[PDB]
Amino acid sequence: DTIKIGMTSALTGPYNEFGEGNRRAVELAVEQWNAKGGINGKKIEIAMLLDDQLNPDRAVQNIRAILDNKDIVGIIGPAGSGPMLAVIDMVQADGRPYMNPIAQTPVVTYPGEKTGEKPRPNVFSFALQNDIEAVAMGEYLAKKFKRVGIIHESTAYGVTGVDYLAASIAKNGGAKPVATDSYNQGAQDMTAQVARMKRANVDAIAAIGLGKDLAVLRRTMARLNVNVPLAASNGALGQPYQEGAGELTLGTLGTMIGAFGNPMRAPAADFAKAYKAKYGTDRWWGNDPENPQLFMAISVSNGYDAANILFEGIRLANSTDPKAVIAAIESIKDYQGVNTAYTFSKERHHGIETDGVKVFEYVKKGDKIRLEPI
Ligand code: NA
Repeated sequence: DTIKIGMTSALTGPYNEFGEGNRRAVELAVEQWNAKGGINGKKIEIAMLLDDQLNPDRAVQNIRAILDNKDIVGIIGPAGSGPMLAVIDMVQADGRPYMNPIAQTPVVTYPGEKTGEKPRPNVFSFALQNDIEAVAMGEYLAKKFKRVGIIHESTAYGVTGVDYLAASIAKNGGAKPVATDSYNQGAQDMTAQVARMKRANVDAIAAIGLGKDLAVLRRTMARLNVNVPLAASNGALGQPYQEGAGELTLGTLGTMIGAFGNPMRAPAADFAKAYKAKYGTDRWWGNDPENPQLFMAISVSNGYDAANILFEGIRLANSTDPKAVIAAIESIKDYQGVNTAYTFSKERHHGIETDGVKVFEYVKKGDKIRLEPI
């Protein structure tokens, strides 16, 4: 028989770069492990694959349906702080191994608010956490800019992200942000928010949120003739950003998981080869056939690392018993993942650290705007 896993994520809708990218990631992994026998001779199947569109209510309905199935031995959870936090108690109760690929809110994994101390026992995160992200972004802004304005989405991703970022700015001796506010995902009117910035004479605007929404922010900026550097979070720089913003992406900068920047580590380099072999120069690869785009780390290979690690836990436990698998994953030290080396412990359930992140900026060559290392 088989190893059955469940998965729900934003497969359709405004934020489907995450869910569908992660879906692709997991399928490829399954194939790879499957080509060589499965996990200790047991073929892996994604028995339940569900779409929540990044909606928290749908996530719950989807996780309810997955948990109900007794044959599922593990889960790749949804993209989004909303979906994740919404389902997190149901999952912690059930107690089967649960991979958080994307959601950056620290309490998702460490309810005790101490990163690397007292995690939810069955939750393993492949996110770039907000407090971790705040370090690089905090530093860059606190040295480059005088009055920063911050805008963020209303979910925990935006909420925590800002407290982590404002603080990281203070810590690097930068001045407290001259303007702040939240929007709710989907919000079309940010003129209100971009006007507060414009009137606050910001040096720059830092945004924590997602591509579709970031694009609106930037278009609102040009509409209000507020043209200053836009410093985005990793998740903001997705495909919808550039499609919505077009050539106005020039001058947007961001912190990003750097797995696909040159020079790549071997496993990032090898993954890229397998990905193109399977999917081609697709939406996630991007429009350079020679170079996979940077955003793949947060849209695809986190899903990849999550799958491979879950499978590795099973391989090492020699069972599908949750508590066992949980323990096994904790055995895994020095795992060379695509996005980072993984070294879990009974108390450390995340992997990515600042060395996996750099600051990039949209710059142009000829008539072509490219992300490049700061
Ligand atoms: Na493409």
